[PDB]
Amino acid sequence: SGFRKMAFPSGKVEGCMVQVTCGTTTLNGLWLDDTVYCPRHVICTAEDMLNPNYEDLLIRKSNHSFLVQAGNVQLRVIGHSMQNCLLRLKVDTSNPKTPKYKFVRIQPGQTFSVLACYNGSPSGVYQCAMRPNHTIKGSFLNGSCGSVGFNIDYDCVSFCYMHHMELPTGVHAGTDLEGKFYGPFVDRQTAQAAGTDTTITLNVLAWLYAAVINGDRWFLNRFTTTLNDFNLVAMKYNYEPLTQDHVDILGPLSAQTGIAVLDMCAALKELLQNGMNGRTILGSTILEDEFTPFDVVRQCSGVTFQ
Amino acid sequence: SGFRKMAFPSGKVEGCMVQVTCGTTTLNGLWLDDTVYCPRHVICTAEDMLNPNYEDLLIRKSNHSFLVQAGNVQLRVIGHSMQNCLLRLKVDTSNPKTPKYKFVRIQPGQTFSVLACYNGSPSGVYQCAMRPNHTIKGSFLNGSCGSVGFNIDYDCVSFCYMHHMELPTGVHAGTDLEGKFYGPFVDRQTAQAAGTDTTITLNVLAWLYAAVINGDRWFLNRFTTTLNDFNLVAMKYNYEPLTQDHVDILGPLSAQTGIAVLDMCAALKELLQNGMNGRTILGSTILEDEFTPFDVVRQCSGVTFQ
Ligand SMILES: *[C@@H](CC(=O)OCC)[C@H](C[C@@H]1CCNC1=O)NC(=O)[C@H](Cc1ccccc1)NC(=O)[C@H](CC(=O)OC(C)(C)C)NC(=O)OCc1ccccc1
Ligand SMILES: *[C@@H](CC(=O)OCC)[C@H](C[C@@H]1CCNC1=O)NC(=O)[C@H](Cc1ccccc1)NC(=O)[C@H](CC(=O)OC(C)(C)C)NC(=O)OCc1ccccc1
Repeated sequence: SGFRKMAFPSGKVEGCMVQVTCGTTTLNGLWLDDTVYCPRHVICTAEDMLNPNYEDLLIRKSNHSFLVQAGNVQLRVIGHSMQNCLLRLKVDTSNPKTPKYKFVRIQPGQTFSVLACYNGSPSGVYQCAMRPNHTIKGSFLNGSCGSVGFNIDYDCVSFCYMHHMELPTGVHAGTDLEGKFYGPFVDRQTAQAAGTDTTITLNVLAWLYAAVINGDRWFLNRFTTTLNDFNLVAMKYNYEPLTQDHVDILGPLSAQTGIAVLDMCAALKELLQNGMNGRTILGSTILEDEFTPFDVVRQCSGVTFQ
Repeated sequence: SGFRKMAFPSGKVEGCMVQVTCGTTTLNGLWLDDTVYCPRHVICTAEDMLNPNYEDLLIRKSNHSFLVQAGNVQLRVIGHSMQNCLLRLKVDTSNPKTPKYKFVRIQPGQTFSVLACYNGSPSGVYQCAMRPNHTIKGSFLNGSCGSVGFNIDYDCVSFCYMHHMELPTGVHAGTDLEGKFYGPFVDRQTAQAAGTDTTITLNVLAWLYAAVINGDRWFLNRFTTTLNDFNLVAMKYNYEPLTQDHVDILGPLSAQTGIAVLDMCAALKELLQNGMNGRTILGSTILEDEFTPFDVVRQCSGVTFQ
């Protein structure tokens, strides 16, 4: 037993990280087959980060403007294109370590692992959720751009995030691997602020199931709720409204614990209203919202500690 | 910025995981050079887990009693020895993916990354602290034995933990890579309980420095304390006593933030006494004790957000 924020093993992603340099700007890139992906802001001039015109900046570059390094090996750039907010650099060598991979756009509430990288060298790995306001609560310093987020299914890597910026609340913004931003953000240093966030109701509920699977029932109650009555309380506490789809997603967890979803919702409504009374749930004093139902099924025993 | 429980990138360790089978018992092993390490309890008979005599069980085995699998490749066992609570199986092939590595015994309070594995296939990675009571708060199911804990320095892997058991509180026990248990535990299913735990004072303090580096000062106060007066409060709240060595270790963090350690101790004494008043510190409502000063320096900016 136990319950931890668990990241995917990062080795298949480590073998894909390189360093990309244009002038005196260096950041991370992702090398799959004969292509290296990286934030287009690598081509920004030091005094024009406010209003860069990337089409105009990019046409002024050649293939040899870009320096790509994999460990100690220089990879020769032989073609380049811009795709939304990324660059695609074609190189002379196909990555021998390219895993099976897909590019996916993840959805708010879903989680992924981040491989924080600096100068093309991986330094750490942690799990993040895509927030409802399309930011992540990551941990990134200068040099971290081009670090990627991913999930692994069987032996296929689903890349879903490349890192681009930090906003003033200390939260993080970036794109999928087609270069489209998550959220309304743009890759320029003009003032921008994350919209107000919301708590991910489906995940809080999934995590309550985890706590039960793992043997704790203290927070349950004799009550039930309608979906609509629940959502009135949810709006009050800045929780996302719960939908029938969310209820259907909780099906398997519900089945495993013998707890109907709306009974679990009633339990959660009581927690919101009354607090936790100095008690913890899976070691936590707050209601945790960064584990999906998928994450709970992946980590917990298939057998409830009854 | 941001602050996350961050694990080391796990790729160098992934390339070392294998499956080891004796009869109908399968668990994980670690393959370095021409040796595979695994818990000796892989040789336990199904009806004798209470009182196994391992010397007696082991002499009844041959090299071909053990089946070692790396991915789809059978590795032939050609020698075996017991070392404390582990087995060392000599195999026909040296691991081509063996990284630079060391075996280290870590000390209570220190942290490491765990690569949870099942049937020789890595499934997840998370950070753990060695608790003062010599257990870890991990996340492990049946099949997880032989999963390892490690740190990485430059490109050297310091292996420090192999997993062996779960105790009744849902916490975890195991050995270093010489096979000596952390704590008073033994590898038999006879009743055993973790000693009462203590909060890791040095880490709580390191994490308060992190919160300051990252720009928050709300919890500071105008006061100072003596080491001895601090420890009277620490005993009250079940915190480890703070030592001059711990104060000297906080030197660099202290220097970076301009906060004397004993002023930070006074701040912490006020937090223990008064609570947090509904406020959070680096997103947390509890005083977190699983980040070392090393972990904070590794993750935070070298420049304080003043
Ligand atoms: C990665 C790029 C890199 O490798 O290092 C850059 C030298 C870096 C990652 C962040 C740095 C700290 N932690 C991170 O997650 N990205 C950037 O620095 C990114 C570069 C950029 C983006 C677009 C065009 C050109 C260059 N810039 C930002 O993240 C800035 C950071 C910042 O705080 O800048 C100000 C000093 C506030 C201007 N973020 C940003 O511009 O947010 C929009 C904004 C601007 C002004 C006021 C409010 C909000
Ligand atoms: C890994 C071995 C494996 O790959 O699966 C085993 C089939 C496994 C890891 C734990 C399982 C659940 N989560 C884990 O972290 N290890 C064990 O199962 C280990 C096997 C063992 C150890 C020593 C000799 C022979 C076999 N056994 C334990 O961890 C047991 C678990 C348990 O709860 O057993 C009882 C049902 C309580 C007997 N732990 C244990 O024996 O703790 C001591 C104890 C015994 C009796 C009362 C209180 C405490």
